[PDB]
Amino acid sequence: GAMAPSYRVKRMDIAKNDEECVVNAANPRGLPGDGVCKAVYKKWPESFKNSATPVGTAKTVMCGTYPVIHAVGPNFSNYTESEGDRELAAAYREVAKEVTRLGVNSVAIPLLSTGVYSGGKDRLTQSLNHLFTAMDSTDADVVIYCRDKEWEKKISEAIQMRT
Ligand SMILES: [Cl-]
Ligand SMILES: [Cl-]
Ligand SMILES: [Cl-]
Repeated sequence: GAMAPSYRVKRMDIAKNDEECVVNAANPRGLPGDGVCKAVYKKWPESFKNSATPVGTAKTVMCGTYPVIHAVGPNFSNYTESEGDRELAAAYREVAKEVTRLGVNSVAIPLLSTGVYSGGKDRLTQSLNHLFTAMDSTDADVVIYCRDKEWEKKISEAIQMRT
């Protein structure tokens, strides 16, 4: 585990992370996709061998010795707000189990269901709070990746409020 487990946020491509493993914001079919998923496919294509997994779950596939944890958040265009909230919380709980099982000291994670699976709604707080609920009991250093300047400021504020 990390000596003093922390949360940090960086505004950059998660494919350039400086952590011991990465969480892909995957689709259930293991396809290259778009956004974070397409960047992950270009950087670690070998990790997409048998990576298909249902909504609400996470499946890890190794690229060399580097773990890629494919986590499938719900697409809010298809789920109700109630059922989607439950599956989004569940995907993050499965990421925490995988990070623990892998024994890594750090993990790079995106905010699941906040891009093309958001159903056109701002889900920063919803997704980040489910990330904290799952990851708080792990001892890995967590580094959250985002691309928008206003999102970086809001995520940073939410991390600092708890310290
Ligand atoms: Cl970048
Ligand atoms: Cl998304
Ligand atoms: Cl973003």
